[PDB]
Amino acid sequence: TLVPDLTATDLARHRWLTDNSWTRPTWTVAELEAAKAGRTISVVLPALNEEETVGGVVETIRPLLGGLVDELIVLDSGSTDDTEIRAMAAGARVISREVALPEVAPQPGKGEVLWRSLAATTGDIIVFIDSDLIDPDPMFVPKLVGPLLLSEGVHLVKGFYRRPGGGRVTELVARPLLAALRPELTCVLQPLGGEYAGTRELLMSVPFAPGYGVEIGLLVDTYDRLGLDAIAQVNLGVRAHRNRPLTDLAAMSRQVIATLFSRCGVPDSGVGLTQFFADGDGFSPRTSEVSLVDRPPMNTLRGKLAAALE
Amino acid sequence: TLVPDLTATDLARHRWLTDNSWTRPTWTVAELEAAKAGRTISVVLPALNEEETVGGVVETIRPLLGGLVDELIVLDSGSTDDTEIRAMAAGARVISREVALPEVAPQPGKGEVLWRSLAATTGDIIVFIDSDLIDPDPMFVPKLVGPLLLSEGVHLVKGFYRRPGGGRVTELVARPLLAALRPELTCVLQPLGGEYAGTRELLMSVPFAPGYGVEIGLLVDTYDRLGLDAIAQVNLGVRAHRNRPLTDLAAMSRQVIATLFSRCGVPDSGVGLTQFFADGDGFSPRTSEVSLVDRPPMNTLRGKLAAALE
Ligand SMILES: O=c1ccn([C@@H]2O[C@H](COP(=O)(O)OP(=O)(O)O[C@H]3O[C@H](CO)[C@@H](O)[C@H](O)[C@H]3O)[C@@H](O)[C@H]2O)c(=O)[nH]1
Ligand SMILES: O=c1ccn([C@@H]2O[C@H](COP(=O)(O)OP(=O)(O)O[C@H]3O[C@H](CO)[C@@H](O)[C@H](O)[C@H]3O)[C@@H](O)[C@H]2O)c(=O)[nH]1
Ligand SMILES: [Cl-]
Ligand SMILES: [Cl-]
Ligand SMILES: [Cl-]
Ligand SMILES: [Cl-]
Ligand SMILES: [Cl-]
Ligand SMILES: [Cl-]
Ligand SMILES: [Mg+2]
Ligand SMILES: [Mg+2]
Repeated sequence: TLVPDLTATDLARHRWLTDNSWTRPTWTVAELEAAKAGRTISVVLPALNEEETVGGVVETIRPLLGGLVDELIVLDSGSTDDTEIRAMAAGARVISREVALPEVAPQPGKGEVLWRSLAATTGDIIVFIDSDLIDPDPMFVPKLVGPLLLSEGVHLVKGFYRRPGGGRVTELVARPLLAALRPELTCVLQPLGGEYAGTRELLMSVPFAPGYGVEIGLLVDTYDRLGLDAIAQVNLGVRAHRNRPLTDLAAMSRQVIATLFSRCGVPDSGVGLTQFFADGDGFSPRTSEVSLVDRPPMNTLRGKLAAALE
Repeated sequence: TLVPDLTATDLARHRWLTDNSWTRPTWTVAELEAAKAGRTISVVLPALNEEETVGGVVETIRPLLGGLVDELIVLDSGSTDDTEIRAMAAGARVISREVALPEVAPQPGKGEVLWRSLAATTGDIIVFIDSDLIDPDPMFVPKLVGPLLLSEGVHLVKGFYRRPGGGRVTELVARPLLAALRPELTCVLQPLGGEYAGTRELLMSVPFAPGYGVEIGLLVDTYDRLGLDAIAQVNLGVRAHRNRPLTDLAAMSRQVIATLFSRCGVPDSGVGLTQFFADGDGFSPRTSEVSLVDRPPMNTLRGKLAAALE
């Protein structure tokens, strides 16, 4: 809706950029573990055919297990390569989508994986880390849980990277649409980032958007329910953006739009994106589908599950 | 709104892709001029500081003047370089925004220029060609007016280019948002293209979006008023996309979104886009503004102007 009271200049100097944004986090693992105060921490790595990188990501996190980190799980998304055994050989516990929630048949896409991981974990804090990262840094998890353990009233922490400019979908799609529909959320540098942490109570009580909608849906639902102050962001360091083909990004953009529209009361047509390429006197069409149906809050399945929710 | 009856596969094979889309136009200038049937044609080149290219674009069109083309105008957008004299030396008539409509003070942006050119031209058909093109082809104008002169019921023709993949704002922003909000318009390959033609009656009767919103606003207003059949597209040939910085494209995307939202009943916040860059412990913010106010249909000023509307 129309917000004539707010300007981009206002947003450029928002107090949130000072109080809830850490460009140089200096927390130590020891003071984070001392601040757990009985809360447990689960780290979840979604993985669809990431045999080349999953072990490297796991090993950056494995030394924390039994100290800061209580559970280290790779949620296997139906991989056909060697993802599972390499994750196990690197020290992670691996759980398939079926084992995570056997009563419900798996759907494709990343949101399904993160949603199912709620039923597979027990931590009061859940940290999500992508398993395709080529150069993961071992301070990812400590930085992501810092604001949850050492600030007040934070329930969602987004990890951003400094650019040595950035992601095309982030800068052209997600952030301009957030300026139009949820302008305070443009304070978040990288709303589509895959490295973030949330408290279980929050995550059990929001729907999970399907496919690549999941990050932006969680950000907007958190903002709508709890306000900007409940969100924080932390600099995870320098990561160069790797190249993805424009055609993949366009299908992903379509789903980001559908998920944002469904959270913001915008009636999305539900129609997938067609992409055309030259042929002769006609085109070579390429289509993708979009989903407008969330997985409901995991709390709604409570008491119906053979493995009980924590 | 929700369109469960339409699918991307339906759109990939839409009859419109056959009847209103020309990948190999073979009209001759002679048969186009014979089909004018008393209609006149005005060619308008908006130009803001294009001294290096404007003359080259004009010269590709100048041989048509007095035959197919009745008026060849560069609408000078407040240039401070040598745009005006180079356009004149290349054979164009040059009209400033002030001279085009002296009763109204100029606003910045491309939409203002195209809107004012309606008052400066007399043609029954108006062709818009960007003045920054490095390699303009002399068949642009003939191809753009072909469907207007030789088809039935066409009022807007969009020129597209084959890629020797494409524009980032087009593929990630405009076309996925059109899939969500006006899915039939995803049949248009390049909705943000600057080379297009329209009939005067249509163009005098729609508002003109400001800045870079103007192309997408004209496309959606034409579709809403007249249907997909009233729109056509023609292959202008091979043009490689030149590189523009991501930060420019993000501000442009924000305005494309605001204009699309204003045509589709989506309440846009009106808040401009902030972009952040690393500094030290803080950021270097960069802001841009967005406009939600159109210029009204030029027909509404009819009879109030010292130079009468055609
Ligand atoms: O069905 C799926 C798809 C992906 N993944 C995993 O999820 C991660 C991210 O998937 P990827 O295709 O690499 O996403 P990106 O292209 O990097 O997309 C960016 O933007 C998306 C939209 O917010 C986020 O979900 C991503 O984490 C973020 O990196 C990887 O570990 C994948 O193996 C699954 O487990 N299952
Ligand atoms: O205030 C302005 C801005 C631009 N122009 C002229 O308009 C043309 C296009 O401007 P440019 O900044 O080069 O646009 P693009 O980055 O190429 O934007 C693409 O996408 C836009 C959104 O639809 C279209 O308006 C453009 O024509 C299209 O080329 C050029 O001849 C400019 O000189 C003006 O006359 N006045
Ligand atoms: Cl390995
Ligand atoms: Cl599946
Ligand atoms: Cl991105
Ligand atoms: Cl010159
Ligand atoms: Cl101006
Ligand atoms: Cl583009
Ligand atoms: Mg990735
Ligand atoms: Mg240009």
